[PDB]
Amino acid sequence: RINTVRGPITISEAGFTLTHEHICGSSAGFLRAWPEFFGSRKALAEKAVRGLRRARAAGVRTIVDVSTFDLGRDVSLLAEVSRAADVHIVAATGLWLDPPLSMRLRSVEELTQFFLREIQYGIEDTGIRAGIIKVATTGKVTPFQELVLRAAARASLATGVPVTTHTAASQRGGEQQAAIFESEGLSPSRVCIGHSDETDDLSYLTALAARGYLIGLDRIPHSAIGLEDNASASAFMGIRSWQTRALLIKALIDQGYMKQILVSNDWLFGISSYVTNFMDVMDSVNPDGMAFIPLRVIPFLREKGIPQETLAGITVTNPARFLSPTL
Amino acid sequence: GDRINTVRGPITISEAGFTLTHEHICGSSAGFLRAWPEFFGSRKALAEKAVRGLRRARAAGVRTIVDVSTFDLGRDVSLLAEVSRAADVHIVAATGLWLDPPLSMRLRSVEELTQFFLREIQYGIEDTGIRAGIIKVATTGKVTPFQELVLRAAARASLATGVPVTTHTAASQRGGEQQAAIFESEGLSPSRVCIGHSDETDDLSYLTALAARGYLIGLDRIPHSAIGLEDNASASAFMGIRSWQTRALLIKALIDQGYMKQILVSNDWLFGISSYVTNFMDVMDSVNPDGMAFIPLRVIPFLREKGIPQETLAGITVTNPARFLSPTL
Ligand SMILES: C[As](C)(=O)[O-]
Ligand SMILES: C[As](C)(=O)[O-]
Ligand SMILES: [Zn+2]
Ligand SMILES: [Zn+2]
Ligand SMILES: [Zn+2]
Ligand SMILES: [Zn+2]
Repeated sequence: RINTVRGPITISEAGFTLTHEHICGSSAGFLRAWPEFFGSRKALAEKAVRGLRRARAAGVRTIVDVSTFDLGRDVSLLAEVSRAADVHIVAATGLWLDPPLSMRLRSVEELTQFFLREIQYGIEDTGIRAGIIKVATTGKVTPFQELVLRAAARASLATGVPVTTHTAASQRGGEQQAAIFESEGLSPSRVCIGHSDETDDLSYLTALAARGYLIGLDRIPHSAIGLEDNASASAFMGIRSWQTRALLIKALIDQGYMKQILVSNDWLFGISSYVTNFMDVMDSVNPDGMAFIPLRVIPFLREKGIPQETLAGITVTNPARFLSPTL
Repeated sequence: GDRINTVRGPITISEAGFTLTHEHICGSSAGFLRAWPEFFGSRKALAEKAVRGLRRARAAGVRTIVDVSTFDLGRDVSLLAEVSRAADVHIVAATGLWLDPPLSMRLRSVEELTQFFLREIQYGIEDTGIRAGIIKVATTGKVTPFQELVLRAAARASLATGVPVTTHTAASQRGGEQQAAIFESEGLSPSRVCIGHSDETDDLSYLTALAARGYLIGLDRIPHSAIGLEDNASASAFMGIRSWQTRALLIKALIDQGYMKQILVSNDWLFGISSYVTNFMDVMDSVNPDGMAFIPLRVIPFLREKGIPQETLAGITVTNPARFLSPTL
C-alpha cells in the first residue's frame, strides 16, 4: 500500500501518476502566517482544486507533492484539495534547499529521526504519513546536503519508501548523489534522479539508468521562450524548447530503459519562494499547468511512434513500482 | 494607546507591572515546533516547563514578559497564549524578522514586509487573532541590504501603529549606530526603539551616546556567562565569558551617567531551544537555574547592595517598560 493524504491506497488505485509536483511552493510556516500573499488560503485552495480537476480530466489519478518542510508543505491543504478534486496526493518528507537554522544544525542521526517520524508516525499532528523522501543538492554536495542525503537513505532503508532528488543536471549532479546513496547501501531502484531534463547530455542520463536509477524528466514545461531580457524567467527558465526536452524520453526508451523513466511537470498553484507574481509568469508560459504532460507530451511521443503500452508503462507502471514501499 | 496587546488580549499599562522586555518561551524556527515537537521531548513537556518557569518568575515579582520571538524564530503564539494563561503572566508577542528569514521572506520588498508586520500588529498573527505589541529586528554588525529593508519596514510599521521596535545587535561591533541611522532616516523617534543586547560590550561611550539620543538601551542578557565552561566552545560562543556581575555593572554605569530612564533589563532566557546545538538548554539551565527569575532574585539585590535607590530600580523595571510598550504616535 501507498500512503496518501487521505490514507493508504492499493497500488492499482494510483493509476496515471505525476511523480514530481507541488500544490504550493513556499517556506515553513509561511502559508499560515501570510495567506494573503496568495490572495487568500481559500483562493489558493480553489485554484488548486480546479487545476487538479483539469489534470484528472486529462487522465491523471495521483500526484506526488514533493514539497518538504522547508518548501512550506501544508499537508492539511493537500488533504483538503485532494478530497475536493478526487485526486490522490502523496506527501513528502526530506529537506530542500532552504532549511531553517533548527534543521541546519542537526546531525545525520537527528535528521534521520525527523524523516522517520514523518513517514512512520505522521506529519505534524495530522496523522498523514509521507510516501516519499525529497532531497536537493547544489552542484557539488555541501556538507549539510550530504547529511540530508544520508539521512534520506537511512529512512528509506528502514521504511522502503523511495527517495527523489533535485539536482543541477548541467553540473551532472546526480553522479555525486548516487555515490552518496550507494555508500549507504541504498538500491538505485529506490532513487529518482530528478530535473534530469535540464541537460542535453544523454550519456550522463543513460549511465545512471544503466546503474538502475530512475530518471526524472520532470520540468518539461519549464522550457519557456521569448524571455531572455527577463532577470527572473531566464535563469529560472531557459531557452531550450519543450519538445527537445520531451525527446529525451524517446531517447531513453530507445536505449531500452523505458522502465527507468518518470515524467512530470514540476508545477504548482502558488509560489512565494521566488519573485512576487512569478506564478503569473509561469501560468502564462504553461497555461496547461499539470495537464501539460498528458495533453502535450504524451500525444507528442505518440506521434513520434511510441506505442500506447510504453506510454502506459511510463505513466502508470513505473510510478507504482517506484512508490510501493520495497526493501 | 494607553493599552498594550498581549496574547490574552489588550491590557492597560498599569497592569503590566514588573516587565522583562527581552525573553522567549522557545527559540526555534518557523514551523519547527509543530513539525518536530519531540525535539523538545513533547509540546506538552515544553509547555509545562515554561509554565513552571514563568510561575517562579511571577513568585519573584515578574508580571509581564515580552516574547521577542519572530516568525523566523519559530514563534508559536498559541503556545504563548497557553502558557501565559496557565502561569497568569502577561506575554507580549512580537512581529518583525530575526536572522533566519526563509526565501519567502528574503525575496520580499520593503513594502511587502511593511504589510506583513502591519498584519501581525493590526489584524493578528496567523489565524489566532492575537496581535503583536512589539516589532523585533536583527542585524549583523554591518547591516545587509535585506536587513536594511527589514529595519525600514519596521520603522514604517511603528510609525503607523505606535508600537515599539526592539533590536538584536553585535554590541562589540557597535551595531546600534548603523541601526539608529536607518531608523532616523525613516523619521522614527529614538524613544520608540530599544537597541538590544547592549550588555555585550563594556564600551560606555557607545552606550551613553545612544542613550543621550533618546534610545532605550537593552541590557538584556545578564545571566549569560560561560565562566567555568570555557572548555565548551558552543557555550562560550553563545554566552561569552564576561561575568553576570560585569553585565549588571553596566546598569549602574548608565544610572550614574544620568540615563536611568533609558535602561531596559532582561534575561534573554527561554524554556526550549532548537536554534542552537543539541541539548544546549541543559547547559543554560546549569549556568542559570533561576531562569527568568534571575533579574529579580539576583540582579536587583546586587544593584541595591551597590547603593542604587529602590525607586530607581522600580523605575527601570516598571516605568521604563510601560513607557516603551505603550503605543505612541
Ligand atoms: C520551488 As521549485 C522551482 O523546485 O518548484
Ligand atoms: C534567540 As537570541 C540567542 O538571538 O536572543
Ligand atoms: Zn526542484
Ligand atoms: Zn519541484
Ligand atoms: Zn538576540
Ligand atoms: Zn533573544
